[PDB]
Amino acid sequence: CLTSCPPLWTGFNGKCFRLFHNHLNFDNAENACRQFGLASCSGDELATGHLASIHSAESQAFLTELVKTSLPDLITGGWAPQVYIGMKVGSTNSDQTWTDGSSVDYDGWVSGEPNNGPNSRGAIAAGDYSRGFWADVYSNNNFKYICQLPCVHYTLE
Amino acid sequence: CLTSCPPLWTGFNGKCFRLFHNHLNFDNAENACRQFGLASCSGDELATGHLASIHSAESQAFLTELVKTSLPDLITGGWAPQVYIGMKVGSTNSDQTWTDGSSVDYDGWVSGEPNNGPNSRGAIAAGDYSRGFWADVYSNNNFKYICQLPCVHYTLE
Amino acid sequence: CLTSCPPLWTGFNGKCFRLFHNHLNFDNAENACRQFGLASCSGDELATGHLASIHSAESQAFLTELVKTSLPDLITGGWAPQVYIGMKVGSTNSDQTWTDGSSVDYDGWVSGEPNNGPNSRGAIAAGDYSRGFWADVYSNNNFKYICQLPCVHYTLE
Amino acid sequence: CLTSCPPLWTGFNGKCFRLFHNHLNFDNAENACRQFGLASCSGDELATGHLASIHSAESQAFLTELVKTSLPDLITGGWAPQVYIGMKVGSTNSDQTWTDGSSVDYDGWVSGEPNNGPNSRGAIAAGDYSRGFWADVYSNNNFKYICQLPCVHYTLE
Ligand SMILES: OC[C@H]1O[C@H](OC[C@H]2O[C@H](O[C@]3(CO)O[C@H](CO)[C@@H](O)[C@@H]3O)[C@H](O)[C@@H](O)[C@@H]2O)[C@H](O)[C@@H](O)[C@H]1O
Ligand SMILES: OC[C@H]1O[C@H](OC[C@H]2O[C@H](O[C@]3(CO)O[C@H](CO)[C@@H](O)[C@@H]3O)[C@H](O)[C@@H](O)[C@@H]2O)[C@H](O)[C@@H](O)[C@H]1O
Ligand SMILES: OC[C@H]1O[C@H](OC[C@H]2O[C@H](O[C@]3(CO)O[C@H](CO)[C@@H](O)[C@@H]3O)[C@H](O)[C@@H](O)[C@@H]2O)[C@H](O)[C@@H](O)[C@H]1O
Ligand SMILES: OC[C@H]1O[C@H](OC[C@H]2O[C@H](O[C@]3(CO)O[C@H](CO)[C@@H](O)[C@@H]3O)[C@H](O)[C@@H](O)[C@@H]2O)[C@H](O)[C@@H](O)[C@H]1O
Ligand SMILES: [Ca+2]
Ligand SMILES: [Ca+2]
Ligand SMILES: [Ca+2]
Ligand SMILES: [Ca+2]
Repeated sequence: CLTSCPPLWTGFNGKCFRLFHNHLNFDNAENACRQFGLASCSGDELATGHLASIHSAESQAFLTELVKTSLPDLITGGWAPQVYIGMKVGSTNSDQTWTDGSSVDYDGWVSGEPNNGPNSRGAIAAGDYSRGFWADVYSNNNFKYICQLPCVHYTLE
Repeated sequence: CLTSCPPLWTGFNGKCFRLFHNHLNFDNAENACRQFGLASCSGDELATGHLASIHSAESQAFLTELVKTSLPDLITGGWAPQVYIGMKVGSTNSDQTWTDGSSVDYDGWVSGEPNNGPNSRGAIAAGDYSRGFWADVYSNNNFKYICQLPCVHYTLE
Repeated sequence: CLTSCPPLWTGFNGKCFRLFHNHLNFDNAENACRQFGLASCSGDELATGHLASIHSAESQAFLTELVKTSLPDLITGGWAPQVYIGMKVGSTNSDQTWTDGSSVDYDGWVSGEPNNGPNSRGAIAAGDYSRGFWADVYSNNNFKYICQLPCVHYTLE
Repeated sequence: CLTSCPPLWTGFNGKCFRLFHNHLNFDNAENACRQFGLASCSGDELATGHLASIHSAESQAFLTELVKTSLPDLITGGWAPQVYIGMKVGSTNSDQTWTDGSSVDYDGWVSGEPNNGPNSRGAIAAGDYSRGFWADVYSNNNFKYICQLPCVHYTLE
């Protein structure tokens, strides 16, 4: 297998991703990703896209390479460019969730992050300070963002 | 491109199919297909498999070929072998529905079928008389059957 | 990602397979598989299909299931049904090769096989004695056979 | 069907493409694309990648959208950004060939191009003057470029 994706999207480990270049706040970035859907052929919407979730060191490496190869002239000595992913930090730092409802089973935070709770949002920080690992930021920041299409698999049980 | 399907399944036009050799009546054959599903990577079940629906002359020819190449020693000069698909003929012959909820936009019936309603069921009749086109049959008949995995596609607004 | 295969073929671990029902001798079965191929889009033939090779316990298990689920009424308490794969046993039992030129890195022989050398041929023996593991047979025997399409991968170096 | 491509590549019409951001002359860009190839699982080399060829108005539209959505801050009111594709204009303007040896069955030239031959090279000119349609240029100019993996398909005759 290679992952199969639609035009302009790119696949890694069974999921399809796309970096978007318009700058949106967190809630508007998530809603932008929700415009992509998965429908049954008889016409029922089953699922939406979401800001990307990340579940392994390899996935983190892939998304970092996606950002850095896509934005090479924007890479700074700082955190920038920061690109939203689907991470929400709630009332305490243990309250981490992904917008797609998947488990937080991978920790990609830059040392000292998250540090802007309660209710902050995660971003891949692809600048040289952070090398793609995540920063938390306030949700009103307007950033580029990565969407994932609905992640689904057949159950052959 | 080509259609991606799990091992033992086979693809045509974005859908995955498998011919099962146990003989079941219509409702039980549909129940057997429903054992296959589609789930989000989150773990939420999203959709269920079904007896195959058929929407074009190309799809009809593909399934006819699947049946005849899988059951070459059973091909008779009549209707047999008959293999269930997801077609339900109700109270009158115009009351045709697929178990997957898809439209009845393709007519694959042998001339003179359906003729065994009410509440008869569709089968690919792969014998030389019918050449794969459909017979309706009594629903208590136990036949081999074709399942499809949940048919889904991305909606890219 | 699943494996992508043409209609009527089925995929496992990046390779596409198909069980054929016509009974052929070994050389004719291999020739039948060589009728399928891989070409460039501008029309240069690059590779040919072959009788299946098998490189792991999981691939062995898959092909056994392919046979047993396709030929359920033919399963005996002995060796039958026997289905050709691309294995050639030469002048001694250690001279094992696959028709596709791939390495013999997996040993799927039934205990006591090969024992019909020299120049015998391997077959999945799906009857209950052998449980899909391989028997060697004489090449003049006419059996069902499994083909693989050309196995290819991108080289991203 | 969707197109299956390696990570960081993206598919259209059964072909896999990637925009590279380093600026190379035509020969060096073509050589960079030739680093990517196709091999048999056995390890035999089968094919070599190339700068992209273009065979329809839809393919032209897709590649233009890939460039424009990838380089939005670079789009000028002129021809820039120009991005190499595999088009060679030879001794006369009618002598057009693709580096991958495919047919020149589609004409994407901006009105008045080609005009800098002999032995000029084609580029998608994604600036607003030209809207993605092609300019010919001196082959020593250093531009971004689009690669395409070897285009192959199964032959099931
Ligand atoms: O969202 C990215 C980032 O925003 C805030 O930090 C900005 C700040 O970071 C760096 O300053 C230092 C250098 O060691 O890093 C930490 C930041 O936490 C500071 O204590 C320290 O001075 C850069 O050098 C500065 O240019 C930049 O202004 C926020 O504090 C971070 O948590 C993170 O969210
Ligand atoms: O489910 C199979 C088939 O069963 C019944 O027809 C069986 C009948 O079919 C053929 O007879 C003719 C053609 O000579 O076909 C129509 C079928 O209705 C008959 O009126 C006509 O005599 C075979 O030639 C016969 O041997 C066989 O007994 C049922 O009536 C069909 O609708 C269909 O469901
Ligand atoms: O290709 C299948 C198989 O063919 C030969 O064995 C077939 C043979 O097996 C059984 O005979 C016995 C029963 O005890 O099993 C061994 C198998 O080696 C024989 O020595 C013994 O007589 C069946 O009872 C027979 O009807 C059948 O003819 C071949 O010998 C095997 O290596 C294997 O290739
Ligand atoms: O490779 C890009 C482009 O380079 C040269 O044209 C650049 C030139 O284009 C436009 O000039 C006009 C406007 O009508 O277009 C033709 C292009 O040949 C010129 O004769 C004419 O002045 C822009 O307005 C200019 O700013 C820009 O300098 C080359 O001539 C083109 O063939 C094409 O290769
Ligand atoms: Ca922070
Ligand atoms: Ca009938
Ligand atoms: Ca033997
Ligand atoms: Ca020019």
